[PDB]
Amino acid sequence: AGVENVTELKKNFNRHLHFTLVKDRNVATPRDYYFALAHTVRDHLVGRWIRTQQHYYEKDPKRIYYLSLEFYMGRTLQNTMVNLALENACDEATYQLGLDMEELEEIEEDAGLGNGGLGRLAACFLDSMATLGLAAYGYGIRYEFGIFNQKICGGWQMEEADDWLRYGNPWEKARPEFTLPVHFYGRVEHTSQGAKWVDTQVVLAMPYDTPVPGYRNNVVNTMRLWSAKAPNDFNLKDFNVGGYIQAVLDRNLAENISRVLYPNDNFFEGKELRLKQEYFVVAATLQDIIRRFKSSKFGCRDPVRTNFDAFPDKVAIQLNDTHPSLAIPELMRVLVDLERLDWDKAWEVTVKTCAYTNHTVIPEALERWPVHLLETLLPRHLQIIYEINQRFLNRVAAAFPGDVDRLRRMSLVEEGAVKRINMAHLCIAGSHAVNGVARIHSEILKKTIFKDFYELEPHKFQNKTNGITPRRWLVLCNPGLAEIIAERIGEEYISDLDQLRKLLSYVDDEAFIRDVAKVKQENKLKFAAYLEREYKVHINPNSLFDVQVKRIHEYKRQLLNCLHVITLYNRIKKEPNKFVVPRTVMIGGKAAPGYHMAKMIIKLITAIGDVVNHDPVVGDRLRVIFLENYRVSLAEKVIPAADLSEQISTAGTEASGTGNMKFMLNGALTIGTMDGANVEMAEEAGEENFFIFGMRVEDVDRLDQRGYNAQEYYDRIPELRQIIEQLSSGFFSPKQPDLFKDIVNMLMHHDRFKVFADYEEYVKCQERVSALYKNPREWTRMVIRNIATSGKFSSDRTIAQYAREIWGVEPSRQRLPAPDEKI
Amino acid sequence: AGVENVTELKKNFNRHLHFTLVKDRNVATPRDYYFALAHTVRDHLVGRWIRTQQHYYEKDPKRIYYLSLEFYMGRTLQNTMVNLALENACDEATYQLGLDMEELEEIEEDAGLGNGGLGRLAACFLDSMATLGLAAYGYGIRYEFGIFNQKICGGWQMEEADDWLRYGNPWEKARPEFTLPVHFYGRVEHTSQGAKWVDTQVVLAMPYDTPVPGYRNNVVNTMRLWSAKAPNDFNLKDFNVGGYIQAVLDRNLAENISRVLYPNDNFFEGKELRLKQEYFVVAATLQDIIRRFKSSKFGCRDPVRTNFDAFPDKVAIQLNDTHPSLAIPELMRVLVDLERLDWDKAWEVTVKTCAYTNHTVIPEALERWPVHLLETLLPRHLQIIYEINQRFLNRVAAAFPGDVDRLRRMSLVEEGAVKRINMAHLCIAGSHAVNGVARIHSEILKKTIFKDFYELEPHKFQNKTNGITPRRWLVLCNPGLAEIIAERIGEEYISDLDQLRKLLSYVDDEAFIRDVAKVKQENKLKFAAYLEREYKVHINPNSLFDVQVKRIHEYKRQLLNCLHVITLYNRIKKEPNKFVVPRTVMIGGKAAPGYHMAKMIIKLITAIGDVVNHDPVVGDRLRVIFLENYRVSLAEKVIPAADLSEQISTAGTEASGTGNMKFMLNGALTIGTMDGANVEMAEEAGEENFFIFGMRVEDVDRLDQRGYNAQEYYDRIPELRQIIEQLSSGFFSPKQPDLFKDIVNMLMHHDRFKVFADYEEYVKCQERVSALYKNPREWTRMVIRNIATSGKFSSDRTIAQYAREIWGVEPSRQRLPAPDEKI
Ligand SMILES: *Cc1c(COP(=O)(O)O)cnc(C)c1O
Ligand SMILES: *Cc1c(COP(=O)(O)O)cnc(C)c1O
Repeated sequence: AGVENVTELKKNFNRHLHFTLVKDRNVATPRDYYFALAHTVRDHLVGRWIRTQQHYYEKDPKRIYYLSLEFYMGRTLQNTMVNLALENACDEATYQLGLDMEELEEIEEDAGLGNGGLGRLAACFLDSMATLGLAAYGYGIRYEFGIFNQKICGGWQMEEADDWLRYGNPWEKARPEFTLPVHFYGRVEHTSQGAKWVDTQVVLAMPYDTPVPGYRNNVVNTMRLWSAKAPNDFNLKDFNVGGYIQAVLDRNLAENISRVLYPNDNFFEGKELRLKQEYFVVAATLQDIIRRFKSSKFGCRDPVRTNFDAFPDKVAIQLNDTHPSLAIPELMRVLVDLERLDWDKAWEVTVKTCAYTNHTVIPEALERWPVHLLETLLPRHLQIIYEINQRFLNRVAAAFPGDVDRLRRMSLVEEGAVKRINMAHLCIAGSHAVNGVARIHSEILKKTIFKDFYELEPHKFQNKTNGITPRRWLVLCNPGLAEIIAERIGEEYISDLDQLRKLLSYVDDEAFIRDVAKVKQENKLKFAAYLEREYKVHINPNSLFDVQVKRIHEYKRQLLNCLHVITLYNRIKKEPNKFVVPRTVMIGGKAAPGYHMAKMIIKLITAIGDVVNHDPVVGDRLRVIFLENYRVSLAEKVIPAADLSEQISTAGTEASGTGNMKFMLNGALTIGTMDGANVEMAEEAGEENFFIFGMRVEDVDRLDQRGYNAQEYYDRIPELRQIIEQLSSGFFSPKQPDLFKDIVNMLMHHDRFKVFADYEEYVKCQERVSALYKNPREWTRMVIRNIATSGKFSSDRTIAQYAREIWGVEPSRQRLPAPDEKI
Repeated sequence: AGVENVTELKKNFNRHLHFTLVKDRNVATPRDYYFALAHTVRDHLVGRWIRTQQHYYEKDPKRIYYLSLEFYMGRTLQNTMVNLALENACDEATYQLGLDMEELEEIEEDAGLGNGGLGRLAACFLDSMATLGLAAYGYGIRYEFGIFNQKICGGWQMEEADDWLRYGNPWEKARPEFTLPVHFYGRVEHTSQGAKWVDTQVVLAMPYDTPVPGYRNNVVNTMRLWSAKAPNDFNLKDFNVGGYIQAVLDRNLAENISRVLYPNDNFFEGKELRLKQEYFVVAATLQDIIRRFKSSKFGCRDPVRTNFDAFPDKVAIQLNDTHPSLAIPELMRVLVDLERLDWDKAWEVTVKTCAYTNHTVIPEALERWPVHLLETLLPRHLQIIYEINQRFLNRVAAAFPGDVDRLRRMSLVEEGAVKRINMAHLCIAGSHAVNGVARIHSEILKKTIFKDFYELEPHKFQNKTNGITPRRWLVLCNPGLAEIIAERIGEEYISDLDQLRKLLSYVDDEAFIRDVAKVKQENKLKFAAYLEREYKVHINPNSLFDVQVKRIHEYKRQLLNCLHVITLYNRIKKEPNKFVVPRTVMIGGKAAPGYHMAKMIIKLITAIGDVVNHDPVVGDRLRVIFLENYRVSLAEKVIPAADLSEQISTAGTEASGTGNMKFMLNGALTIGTMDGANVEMAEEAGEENFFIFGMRVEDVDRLDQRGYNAQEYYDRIPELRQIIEQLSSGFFSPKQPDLFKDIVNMLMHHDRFKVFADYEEYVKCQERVSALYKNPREWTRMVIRNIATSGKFSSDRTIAQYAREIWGVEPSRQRLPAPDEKI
């Protein structure tokens, strides 16, 4: 609240219902009400957005361009209000108008533009870059369809189109006026001055901008996402008859480029359509960059010629994964072919400008494009690429004289009866810095897959542990919590998570301990109920909520959790009159369509729940639930409500993880392996304050050396063995005896993740979990140790690191002056 | 002007530049300026729009639904201001802000949703229906692409996509909340209660509303145009795998329905796509209608059951041409199949509700659908249709006992080795009224093509001469003129064109005569200049501007005009030192892609200009110009600037014409045949006050009886004969001797329009034109007689007639009370 402001907001809300929506109070739906509030908050954002940009114009700082094919933003309304601090007023304002804001918020559809970790990261970054006063821009694609809505039918995932712009998107701003052409196909003509790319087919890239407000600093940066539009004539040009009408219809072909996001996480699919997406983002983006460089305070900058030598002094391009790797030869192409810079000079520039982040070591996720694909779609780019390789291999050669295998190993070109380009090698070669996202990940990169690279240029490899935004991930989703903490230490911690440590002072503090546990129960009650309203639940609120939410994958080992769960059901069924800690096990996440195994997995979960939830001997005791359509908005409701976070990837598979960090801040204890960021988390909180288990990296490696035999486990562990037979015999699929005989085969003959090898220790560590939960006060003190020690995981420390060690910029906590415009 | 209002407008303009466009005065383009003004005017329109609708709700009048596949609206900004009377203020407001409004207006793209006459008519209607206080709604399709932009290249028409929504459309309002399903394909199952339409494929119809403000009466009606959207699941449903991604892409198929307008004028093309368009408009529309009937003050209307007997008392559906003819069986379908009404009862209803307007007698324009097309796409509709026929032919049978040919002649089903449905017969059978658009047209309908029908039910046939809106067509495009007239008789004539007659008093009135001729010259100067700016002109302002603007067609006889023009060039070239009235002959209009002849024609015009404009012996004297991309906005600039309107269709081909009427009001003298509305125009103004010529209907018929032989003309007229040889010999196509040997063939062996048969009289009447022009004062007095006598041609008289003799409603001149909302 605060009366004038409240007077204002009520006024504007009324103005947009009428004017903007063209609706009357006798006809508006909560949906209209939603949109009316959105447009009121949005106004509060314009002057600042305009000012920020104006500011960068004449202030001309180095700019950071964050290129990503994914921006997994979720809802924007709550988050803009938090950031603008309008939350209470909006609340009052809507109270008096009589509306239930929280009810309005649920009407907002998520902006589901990514698949999971990589895209959520990009979204946290932007908020961190904005909160830190950097002149940064996120560039992506405006997909008409984000990641699909996941439906569960008869136990199976059914995918339906995420029609996110149906009702409109109040936060973006079409910028048809800044549409630029993108070229595809054609042929090259090396002639006189040099090479020309001709008889190409053109697609227009049209930008849409979305504001990204920093935490109460009067800063609003931009997220520019391109939309594909077909040119107006070929699409009726050429000698080009064949139907006037059909030619008009044929525009689809072309606009198809930004139609939908490829729904694969940590999986590479060599489809032309994806490659066009990657080229399109990059080509349009680079023009914008160049445009901005040349027109800026250089706007004048008369005579070198037009200088690029200063390029790296004013621009940084960050490659989120190899997705946008084409930015490398695209920058060379332009500099060279269009700007007429000598290779040497341009390469230098490129290097100093580009930086690449690796997100995984899984071989199947790596991008290796068939050259036949490139040759065709981007002939000039393959030429450039061959060129880089040459020059690149001439450098190794010199360094490791005679080392003939190394040459073959580091080549960007994989000759092999399907000659491919390794996108990762192109990226290291063309960038001044390469970082892993977790120190362990970073260490393994340099010890293995990129060993050769490191040896050639140690100086290029860095580490930048990932983070999460305390705004969305604490303040927005768990206000009870932020509150109880604020009471104690106040608020400077929302933009300085580190101060959470002063929290160690209340571990032994009883009013504290009761608050912490109390907010935790409330969250729980709010989740249980939501469960019911929105579906059919009847979940046990005074049960340990054990949640595993992330994309479904073999490496994630939702299966091991599945094993845990049947064991539990099995012990119970064996000695049912015995008291055990009640638990509500929740698992959710999406599987890419066609990742047969991921689909099999979900079904298996549903299968267990079908059995477990209908056993009268089980009672209150065990509940298994598959959480349908997990995405940003769902994560905001379930995370704050959980007690135990399952982060159990086979050590060395999960590069960092971030769901990781979200649970730590909302007070859940973590059960996990020493993989990714869990290593650092445990590190910061103390190993006694985490439920660690299983093999470490060296362990895995030592087993692989031996050769892994699941038969041995099966053979040596009765419990495990019985689960098998039950999976195998139709225990969980009556109708269809052999339904899961597939997971069995895999578990038994080809489990690349050695599920069985960490089973015994996992079940054992889980008992320890249960033991601690029976002692409330003790479970809460530990949790306190987790919350207290989470500040290192804010995306603000992360961004501060990138800024300083790669971008060469300085974050500011400084507030843009910026109210507005009156006269 | 008017100071407070001006203060307001300036304020709001400023508000939207900032807030709505998110632009600053250091960055806005005239385009932004345009959009900022549009959004300010639009606000002035909402309360009235909301109020109007609210008013109809509780006032519950009979509603009129005008169904059309075309709504050729043009620009909306000027027209909303005229209607809201904000024109001066906006002018001031923009003055002081320093902008040149007129310059801003040119930025608005036309809403090119129709092809010519039929669609422009629908647009005039809405304005008339609104000005007359009727509770009327226009229903159509929101095409993403209207009629194509016409480019002329090397003398030929090149068509490019009319990408009208590129930059957005400020006047519409998406209504995603009122999307309804439309069904296609399926099969029928006759069972128990009756027939069911199953296993159909569904497309969603999403409405977009546009306000239609009446002339200063505080009334704003709605234009609702549907957009095709694909359902969210099949488009990923069924067992329906085959690519998750490809399934997503496949949504195009479906949204393809509203992608573009078919660019044929007075031409029927039996393409499935068009039929889907026709079904889609109708199905979505009917639901809205039914919805409105049942929910309205019947909202209560408890027990008959739900009564339809009152249906015709609350609804009128007007079929613009047979395009929407499916409304007939669609209404039966619902009433019958869904509402479970006995056929008899429903038929009765249908009849009393539907009315159909015929727009042409040309056989090639008539819709005759292959039943194989229907059987498939709309199986239940073909069943219904067969049913109507039966019952229908059982009525003739009874009436004309034994008359076996009549039966065959009136059948809705044309058996004939491609069995087709005659859309026109279905329409007469199912409607209580059928009207022609010109009394002559109306008389010929009943004398010929529908002779049988008339004989069966004389009472169904009417006449409703077309009209034009004096708002767009006088006030908006020729303010000088409206002014000079206003000075004399004031303004009640904008909504009572009839008062234009009091104008007879100044014929012999010299200050009048000078005004009239003066505004005419100004208009001329403004056109000539526009010519130059926008292109390359150098047109003779003190020349008789002879214009023929309409769609290119054989029946229109742009060729005869072409003949006129070469003759002139020929006489000149023969006795060049002889004085003649200088003339600038302008011809423009679009040809449907693939109407080879129409394309040939344009080229021929360009061809003549290539020759004529570069003959030094011609000089100032003759100028031939092809006006590229003629459409609503162009008509508004050229009509007011013309001196002679060419309305020269072979008598009996042009049903009415309306370009007809536009020229009469902007003071042009008319050269024409006694065809369509020219008959009535000449009638009202006096035959001595028109340049009439050629054969009348009876004449044509008498020649056809003889058998038409162009050789006879060629043989008997030297002038004509020489033109031939020149066309034939390469006179106008050096490079390509035989280019036009095609038009020649046609002219000579197969001219269905008997161009040659009206050549002599045409050239003769033209001399008379020239004679009068040499006497300014006399040309102006005549013109005065034309303007004075034009009131009958306002769309207001037209709409008043429809209202009273078909809709059974009463127009009102009564002003909605309606300012707004304060507190
Ligand atoms: C944070 C987040 C992720 C990443 O979770 P991990 O457990 O690191 O894989 C995936 N999806 C959503 C919706 C998220 O919020
Ligand atoms: C009025 C009008 C027409 C109809 O002109 P006719 O001469 O009756 O065929 C066609 N096109 C446009 C743009 C119009 O304004």
